[PDB]
Formats: sequence, structure tokens, C-alpha cells
Amino acid sequence: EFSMKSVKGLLFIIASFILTLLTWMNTSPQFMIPGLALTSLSLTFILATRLPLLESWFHSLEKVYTVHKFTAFLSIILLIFHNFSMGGLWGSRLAAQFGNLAIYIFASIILVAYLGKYIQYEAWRWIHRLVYLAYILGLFHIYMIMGNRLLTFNLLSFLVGSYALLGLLAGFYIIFLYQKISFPYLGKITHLKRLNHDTREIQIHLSRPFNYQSGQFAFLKIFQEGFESAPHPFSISGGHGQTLYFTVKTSGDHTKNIYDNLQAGSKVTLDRAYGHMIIEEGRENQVWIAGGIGITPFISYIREHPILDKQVHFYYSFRGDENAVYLDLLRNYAQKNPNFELHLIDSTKDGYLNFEQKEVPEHATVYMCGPISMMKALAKQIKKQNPKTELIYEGAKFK
Ligand SMILES: Cc1cc2nc3c(=O)[nH]c(=O)nc-3n(C[C@H](O)[C@H](O)[C@H](O)COP(=O)(O)OP(=O)(O)OC[C@H]3O[C@@H](n4cnc5c(N)ncnc54)[C@H](O)[C@@H]3O)c2cc1C
Ligand SMILES: NC(=O)C1=CN([C@@H]2O[C@H](COP(=O)(O)OP(=O)(O)OC[C@H]3O[C@@H](n4cnc5c(N)ncnc54)[C@H](OP(=O)(O)O)[C@@H]3O)[C@@H](O)[C@H]2O)C=CC1
Ligand code: HEM
Ligand code: HEM
Repeated sequence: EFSMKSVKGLLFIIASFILTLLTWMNTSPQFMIPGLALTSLSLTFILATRLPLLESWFHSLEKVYTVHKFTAFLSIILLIFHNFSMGGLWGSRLAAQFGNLAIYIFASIILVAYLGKYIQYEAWRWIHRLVYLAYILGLFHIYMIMGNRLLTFNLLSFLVGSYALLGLLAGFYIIFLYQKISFPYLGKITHLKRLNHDTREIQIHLSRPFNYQSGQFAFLKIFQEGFESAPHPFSISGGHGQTLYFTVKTSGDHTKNIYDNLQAGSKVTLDRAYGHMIIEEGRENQVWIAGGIGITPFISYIREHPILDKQVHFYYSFRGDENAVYLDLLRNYAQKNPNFELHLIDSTKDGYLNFEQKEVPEHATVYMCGPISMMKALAKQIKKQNPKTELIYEGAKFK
């Protein structure tokens, strides 16, 4: 659920829609609905550009891509009613046929984007990048149809041109420029350690210091023979200055390649730190809940804060003793810090993590990381006991 932490972004979108509606209604009322869809198409491209101001307005990157999907579905709904009320399956002029091609690509990509869970991510991304061709085709359709009406000195020309230019510049940056210029942190892998049968820890030495807060993540691009160079998001699992740690559990084809084939010395590139789950920014009393490899944001805090200044209760859940990581680190940290409580929950042995009879501290923030299904159940039970509790959760999926 959205809140005031994402109200700057929401007010920007409603300002974009209200201003577009007023500009069209006062100039060309017959084109309010196609005009509104072009603004939504512009905002969808902006919301996919991955800019620091984007997540500063929409709180988290998960909420950025949720709105990115909402403006995508609003666009196709308005374009379908544009096509239904203004034309047919195929157009008679070249200008109309450009809008026919664009709507076919827009509907085909949106259909594939939604029910494309089983496709490979890079194949999905390449298919997804066809909206730029449809977006360009739509811009030809608009400017061939409304010739000399959006190329004068008036409000409508400035409004249509600016949003069309912003979407054109946003689509070019993320598709052709983001992975080439927005990855300024060049580094190489120094040491690699296998924690358990399916998790590997990567130590990276960067040529320049990396600034991040515990609980934040980055995007990793590995440059090795036999490795894909696409960016994968990983939580920073420790390190300071020119040293970064990443803890990767085999989840698919790339993460199994990291476990088995990754070698020390391979070049890596980082873009910047993302994330709203800043542990240091929480209350004095904190509750940490981690599931499986969701412990990685909490390992950065433990490594970087040898003395704990907060009242932290840690609830770690793992699939038996064979799927637990950093067990000696957590035991050593609890011994050094009296104000740190460790609660190891073997799912097979102990059972389920339940907060019904458990008591949360008064005026405490709950940081939750792990499976989405397990987090939702846990978040519900905490709110019944103390509705004033502040709950912060980070997921591992954008789609
Ligand atoms: C904010 C965040 C933090 C994360 N932190 C960690 C971490 O500390 N440790 C860890 O092991 N994993 C972490 N992940 C998950 C990690 O990004 C994926 O598990 C990994 O990219 C899967 O690689 P694969 O291609 O082998 O998996 P696949 O089998 O190809 O993918 C399966 C799942 O991974 C997703 N996925 C695949 N490729 C990408 C990609 N390039 N970008 C985004 N999602 C992708 C798919 O949507 C699907 O849900 C994090 C994810 C997010 C969003
Ligand atoms: N910041 C981020 O976004 C980060 C994302 N991640 C993601 O975190 C995820 C964690 O998954 P993984 O490492 O495989 O861990 P698992 O899902 O395998 O284990 C997590 C634990 O949750 C328990 N659990 C599941 N459902 C419930 C429930 N309803 N109530 C209580 N306990 C429950 C399981 O016990 P049981 O066997 O009884 O179900 C299990 O021990 C990964 O998908 C990873 O990609 C990783 C790092 C950080
Ligand atoms: C008019 C509709 C849409 C447009 C114009 C659009 C545009 C884009 C673009 C250009 C990208 C970046 C591609 C790249 O990095 O190469 C992107 C990313 C993304 N889009 Fe869309 N999209 C649309 C619809 C959708 C829909 C329907 C979904 C449904 C899930 C979706 C989910 C995503 C996600 C999750 C990403 C993140 C990609 C990543 O993690 O690498 N988009 N979008
Ligand atoms: C400000 C935005 C827009 C304006 C002013 C506009 C204007 C028009 C006009 C006048 C027509 C009538 C076609 C004809 O001359 O016979 C038309 C048709 C159409 N437009 Fe647009 N349009 C806009 C946006 C879009 C966009 C962005 C798309 C597609 C992505 C689109 C898709 C279509 C389709 C499919 C038709 C039907 C073509 C046909 O059957 O002949 N429109 N538009």
C-alpha cells in the first residue's frame, strides 16, 4: 500500500494527467483520450529509467515498477478506445497505419510482459525493448496526423513535444546508455568463498570508494568468459570503502554459474546503491526477520558495526542446518554484543516462525527480508499485537 513516503511521485503523475487533460480540452477536445495515453506512455518510459530521483519520489524501486505497470495498462486501455472509436484493423493512409503498427506492438509486448514469467529474463528484456519501436512509430503517427498543430508556439505544442521528448530520451537512456555509462564502479573479484552447498560469497575490490548504507543493494555485471553481462540485483553483504561483499545463492542459471564457474580476478562493474531498507535510520528498538538468503542486508550491518548501539532481536529462518549461512558470525556477534538477541529457527526442526505469542518491543521498527509469502503472514500478526509498529520490507522481484 502506498503512503506519504511515495506522495511526491504520485502527485507528479496526477499533475501530469490533469495538466494534459486541461491542455487538450481547451484546444482539441476530440483528442483528450489519445492525448492522455501519450502522456502515460511518456511516464512509463520515465518510470523505467532507474534514476535516483525516481526512487526518492516513489520510496522504493518496487513501487517505481508498480506504477510503471499501472501507466502501461492505462495507456493500452486508452489507445484501444482510441482505435475503436477512430479507426479499424488497418489504416488507409500511411499516418494511420503507423498507429496501427504501434498498437499491435504495444498490445503484443504488454501481453508478453505480463504472462512472461517462464521466459528467460534476457529474452524477456529483448522482447520488452520493442516498445521503443512502437513508441517511435506512435510519434510518427501523431506528428503526421496533427501536422503544423504541434509545431507552433502554443501550449499544446510545448506540452506534447516535451513529454514526447522526455519519453524518447528516457527510452534511449535505459535501453542503449544505462548499462554503458551508468556503471562507473569498475572492480575485480579478489576472494571467493563457498559458505554452504549452494551459496557463494564474492569479495570485490573497487578502484574508487563505494558509498552505501546497510540494507541497500546494487546491480552487478560480471565480465567473464561464459558469463552473461546483464545486471543482477544483489544486496551488499558487507565491506567498506574499496571493498564490497556479495553473497549469492544459486537460484537459476546465472547464480549457479557464479557458484561453480566464477573465478577470482574477473572484472565487475557496479552502478550505485539502491534501497529504502536503511537499518541505521530506524528506531532504537529493532526487530530483524530474515529468511534464507534474505539475511544478506543484515550481514552488512553486523560486519560494519562491531559494537551494536541498538536493541535488536534477530529471527533467522533456514531450511535445515545445510541451508544456513554465517552461523559462526551471528553467534560471535551475539556474544560480543549483549544487546543483540539471536533466534535461529530450523524450519524442519523448530517449525514455523509465528509471532502470535511472541512479544514485539514498544516503539520498534521491524525489518523483514525473505520470501514474500512468509513476510506477508508475519507482517499481519505483528500489526494485530502492536498497530503502532513500523514495518519495512524489501522484496526480490520486480515483475
Ligand atoms: C533488491 C534485490 C536484492 C537481491 N539480493 C539478493 C541477494 O543478496 N542474494 C541473492 O542470491 N539474490 C538476491 N536477489 C535475487 C537475484 O537478483 C536473482 O535471484 C538472480 O538475478 C537470479 O539469477 P538467475 O538468472 O540465475 O535466475 P533465473 O532463474 O534466471 O531467474 C529466476 C528469478 O530471478 C529473477 N531474475 C532473473 N534475472 C534477473 C535480473 N537480471 N534482474 C532481476 N531479476 C532477475 C526472475 O524475475 C525470477 O523471479 C535480489 C533481488 C532483488 C530484486
Ligand atoms: N533484500 C532483498 O530483496 C533480498 C532478496 N533475497 C531473496 O530472499 C529470498 C529468500 O528465499 P530463500 O533464500 O530460498 O529461503 P527459503 O524460502 O528457502 O527459506 C525461508 C524460510 O521461510 C520459511 N517460511 C516459508 N513460508 C513461511 C510462512 N508462511 N510462515 C513462516 N515461515 C515460513 C521456510 O520454512 P518452511 O520450510 O517451513 O516453509 C524457510 O525456512 C530469495 O528468493 C532471495 O532471492 C535475498 C537477499 C536479500
Ligand atoms: C507501454 C507499456 C510499457 C513500456 C513503454 C515499457 C517500457 C520499459 C522499458 C523501456 C524498460 C527497460 C528495458 C531495458 O532495460 O532494456 C522496462 C522495464 C521493465 N518493465 Fe516495462 N514497459 C511497458 C509495460 C510493462 C508491463 C506491462 C510490465 C508488466 C510486468 C512491465 C514491467 C517491467 C519491469 C519489471 C521492468 C524492469 C526490467 C528489469 O528489471 O531489467 N512493463 N519497461
Ligand atoms: C496526441 C495523440 C494522438 C492523436 C492526436 C491521434 C490522432 C488520430 C487520428 C486523427 C486518427 C484517425 C485516423 C485517420 O486519419 O483515419 C487516429 C487513429 C488511430 N490512432 Fe491515433 N492519435 C494519437 C495517439 C495515438 C497513439 C499514441 C497511437 C498508437 C500507439 C494511436 C493509434 C491510433 C490507431 C490505431 C488509430 C486507428 C488507425 C486507423 O484505423 O486508421 N494514436 N489517431
